[PDB]
Amino acid sequence: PSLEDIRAEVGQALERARIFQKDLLAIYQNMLRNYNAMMEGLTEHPDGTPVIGVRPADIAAMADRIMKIDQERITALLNSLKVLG
Amino acid sequence: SFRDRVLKLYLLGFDPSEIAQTLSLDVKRKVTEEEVLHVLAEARELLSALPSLEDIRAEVGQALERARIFQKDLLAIYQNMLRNYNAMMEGLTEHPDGTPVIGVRPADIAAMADRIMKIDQERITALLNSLKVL
Amino acid sequence: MSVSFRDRVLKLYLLGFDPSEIAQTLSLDVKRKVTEEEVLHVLAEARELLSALPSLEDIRAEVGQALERARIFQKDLLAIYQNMLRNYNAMMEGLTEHPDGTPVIGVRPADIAAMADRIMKIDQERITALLNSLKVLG
Amino acid sequence: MSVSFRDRVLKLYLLGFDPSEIAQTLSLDVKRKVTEEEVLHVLAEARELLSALPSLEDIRAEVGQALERARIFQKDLLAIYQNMLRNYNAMMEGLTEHPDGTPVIGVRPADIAAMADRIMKIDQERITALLNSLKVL
Amino acid sequence: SFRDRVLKLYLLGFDPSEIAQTLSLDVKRKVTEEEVLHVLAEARELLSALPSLEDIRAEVGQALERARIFQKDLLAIYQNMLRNYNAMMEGLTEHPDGTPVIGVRPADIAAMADRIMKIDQERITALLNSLK
Amino acid sequence: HMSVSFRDRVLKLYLLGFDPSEIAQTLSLDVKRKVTEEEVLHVLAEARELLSALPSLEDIRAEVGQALERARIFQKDLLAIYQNMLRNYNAMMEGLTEHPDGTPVIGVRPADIAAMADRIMKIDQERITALLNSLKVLG
Amino acid sequence: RVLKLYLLGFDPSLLSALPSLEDIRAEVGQALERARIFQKDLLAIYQNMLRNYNAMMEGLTEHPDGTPVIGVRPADIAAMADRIMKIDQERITALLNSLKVLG
Amino acid sequence: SVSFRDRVLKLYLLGFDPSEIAQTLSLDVKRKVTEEEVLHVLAEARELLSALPSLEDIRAEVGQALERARIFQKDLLAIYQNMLRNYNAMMEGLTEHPDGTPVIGVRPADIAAMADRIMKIDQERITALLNSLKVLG
Amino acid sequence: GSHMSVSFRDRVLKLYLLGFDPSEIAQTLSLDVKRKVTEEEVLHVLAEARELLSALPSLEDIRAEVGQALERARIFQKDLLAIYQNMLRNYNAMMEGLTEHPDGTPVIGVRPADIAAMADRIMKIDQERITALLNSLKVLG
Repeated sequence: PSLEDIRAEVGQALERARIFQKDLLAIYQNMLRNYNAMMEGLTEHPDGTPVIGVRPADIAAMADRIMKIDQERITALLNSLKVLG
Repeated sequence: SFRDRVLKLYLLGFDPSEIAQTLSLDVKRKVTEEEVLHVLAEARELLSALPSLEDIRAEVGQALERARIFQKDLLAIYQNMLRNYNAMMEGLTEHPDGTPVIGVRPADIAAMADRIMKIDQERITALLNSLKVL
Repeated sequence: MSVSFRDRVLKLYLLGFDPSEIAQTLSLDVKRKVTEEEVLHVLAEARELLSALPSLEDIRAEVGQALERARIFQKDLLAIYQNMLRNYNAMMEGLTEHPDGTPVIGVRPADIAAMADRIMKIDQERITALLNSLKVLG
Repeated sequence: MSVSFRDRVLKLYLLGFDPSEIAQTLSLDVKRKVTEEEVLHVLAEARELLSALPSLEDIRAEVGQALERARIFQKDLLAIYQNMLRNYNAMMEGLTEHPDGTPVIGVRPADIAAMADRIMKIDQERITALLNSLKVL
Repeated sequence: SFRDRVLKLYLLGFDPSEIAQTLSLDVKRKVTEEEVLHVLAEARELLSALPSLEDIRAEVGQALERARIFQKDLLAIYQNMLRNYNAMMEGLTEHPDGTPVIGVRPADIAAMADRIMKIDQERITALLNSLK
Repeated sequence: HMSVSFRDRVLKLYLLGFDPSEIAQTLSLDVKRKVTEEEVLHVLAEARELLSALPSLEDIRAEVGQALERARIFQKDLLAIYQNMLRNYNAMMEGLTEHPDGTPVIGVRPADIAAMADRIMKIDQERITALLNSLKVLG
Repeated sequence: RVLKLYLLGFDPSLLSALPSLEDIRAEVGQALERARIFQKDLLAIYQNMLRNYNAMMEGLTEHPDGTPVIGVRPADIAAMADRIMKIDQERITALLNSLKVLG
Repeated sequence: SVSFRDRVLKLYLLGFDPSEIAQTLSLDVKRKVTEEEVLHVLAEARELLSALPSLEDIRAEVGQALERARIFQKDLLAIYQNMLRNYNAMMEGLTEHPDGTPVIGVRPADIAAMADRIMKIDQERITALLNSLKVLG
Repeated sequence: GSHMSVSFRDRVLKLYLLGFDPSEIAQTLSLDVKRKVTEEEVLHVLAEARELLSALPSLEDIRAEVGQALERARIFQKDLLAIYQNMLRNYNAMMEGLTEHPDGTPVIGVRPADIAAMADRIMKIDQERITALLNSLKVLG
């Protein structure tokens, strides 16, 4: 394996992590949707589906998982730059 | 768009043969395994490039803005946790607007406060690090 | 178009909406039909602005706002800590109800210590953040 | 445009209300109509003030206050610790009720040790903070 | 004493206006915000002084005597736990003195031993620093 | 490979915590003769000496390669499972107890999905990268 | 009676002075001895844990002496072993450190 | 003689005191084993245990540890495959495999945890092999 | 071979280290030695014991400690290995439907994660051995 093989693996990993991040971002909006519905007393959404219970801590934990993906991306990009100097 | 879709399926576990047949049925034309391998190899070259520090800063900036959006959500949730706590204290099972008072523990409020404060901390750390690379 | 328009393209990109979804959602707020290509170009302009080196003066402003936000929470937690002690002492003297008619809620010594710790950490974090602002000069 | 007014603008901004919500929430309180632009200006001036370089002397004052606050908590925890022992000792010799009629509440040994450790950690953290304010010179 | 009570209420979470109102009613005169802020400012000035290392040895010292007292409590509890474990091992639900057998896990006993040992370790370390 | 399999079987059972006498009595079946406690102790002493040998660089390269092969496999297994978790999450979100193929909808929490995503990202970014960097360094 | 009550958090209504190296050496010695005493207690408990695990393996709810078989998990036994081995390790570290700094 | 001494050492290291050891071995083979015989055996054991390892001894330990971990890895790999098998059956409705054995449900997190444990054995193996060159011989 | 003077010393020290007051130690041991032992004697005994325990180890003592610790760990490791095998046996029995082993004993459920955890405890004992052996060759030779 060359240095270009390992940089490609990292680049591909970071691109895959962006896919996961996007899935989690969609889940986070579902979590808010359910929370805000539970707040204003609905037991059922407009679409007929049930208002699922969501704890504030779960929402903050999801936000953190999403923010950590950015951080890990930033750290990986910095570390590949560090091999020069 | 075709180059992006090939990459995406490769990254979700599809091998180049499977990508060739799957994408042959999305568009009209028959694409080959070798054409998929060529498209992936070109994306590998792009993805293997050394990043620029300017691009890294743009990622920090975007990440920090994303964190601010979440932080604003959590700040609203925090107010609603206090509303429910201050109601739960007064013995109410029900708010003035009729919605139920949800149970909230002291630890949960402290934990949410900590989550919001950590977002400020991470923002300051990331900003200082962008300067520290000088 | 506007300052608010570019802000909303960024927000929706950062919430995970793909370009075409951002386009349609913004077409409703203005006269024209916003396209994918107009969205990608506003996003790329936003990335350009976000690549700027920070100002340490601006960083100190973020520290100040963060520490002030922490003082607000700290004041909330301090009141909650007193409520926790009120519950604990009512529990100690055998009461199911407070003098104001409200229910006594069960509180463990570990919960009270944890809350005290959370409050003390906020001071610690303030001191650390203030010191880090001076440390970066040297 | 008072200090009580300006502090309230900053507080609501830090609690997650946007400038227009802040404008309206201040408008309906006083016989007055406050704008967004005015709220934005107050916040901008608060950022300028908050961008000041800190003072190590002020930081020592924060360390002093933090240690005093920690003493207050340590005193509360010491009292709780004595209650825990009282209940453990009563629970040890069979009782469900103290001399004065108050109930014997269940205390585990691990809880007593954990509380002792919390109290001792406040002593230790006192010293570490005192050493750091000198060591930063 | 008035400066201490102002500081104390501030540190318990009262804002300067709440301190002013509540203390006005206690001392029977208009105590104003300006006065409370001024009294807090003075209390900060005293607290902003550099610590002496002769004082830091007094704090390093009194920590260790308090820790000794806790250690002695924990040691007595540790004996109670073993007494309970050895009874519960050999079938009993009641001790020689009529007091009940209370359940104890092996892990609980080990954790308590570890707490007691940690106090000795912390004492040694802090005695070495009390010379340093 | 009759003496080598006997040697390996003795070591394996020693490494799984069997008494030398239990090893002797067990392996007497495999080799159709009365193996003694003294023999297995001698076999273990000889195995100890062999295991004190240093690995060659080629030994290590092969070990790294076998480990890289395992990591790729695990990464693909978890990707399929992750997608099945999303399928279940989405079905659940729209009120279905049953999938289009007649199989039941199993409950899945947002945290479970995030955790699985992290498992996969750690394989990509830590496990595989470290093994690749070891291959490079070894030549 | 006087100082003990102050340090336990009651209000009224030298200990700042340095110890000798001799005293610190004595403190180290006593700590290590106390640890040996605890170690011996845990070793006996470890044996009773295995006896219970072994009876639990053979379906017994009662040992030969009539006493009840108490449920023990493999993780609990491993953890207890770990506690006992840690006391040894902490002894070795403290002994080395005493030669470094208290000779 | 050799089995006898090993058993004295074992019981000592298990927290049995010399008097108790002497008594328990006096019954194991019927003769009055003294405390002073036990203490002589244990003093001789301490001497042997005091001996430093050679570098060769350490390499052998590294080698045996690698092999032990490999044996565990293969057990874990077999358990992983089985957990997969049961995930994919529980997925498509089933409560019984083709061979009659029951389907036992498995959580995704548990499958991922097992993968991670197997890969952890791998990084420990590679680290130990590399440290065999960089640290030993 | 009598050793009752040292037994008295050890027991005074032991009870002190378990948190008994000198006066209680005196009252308690008066039974053992059939003699009226005073607080003051117990205090002198503790003071003498403090002096003795303040003696430094030799390097030879530390070598011996290391060696005993590693042997003790070998013993626990062997217990854990036997427990590991039972766990596997039970897991495999459960996998193929059995409620009872060939020896008549009941199949008791086990989680894969707990088998993994036990293997790791056993593997850690090896690495801790290697670490301690290396350290002894470094600093005690």
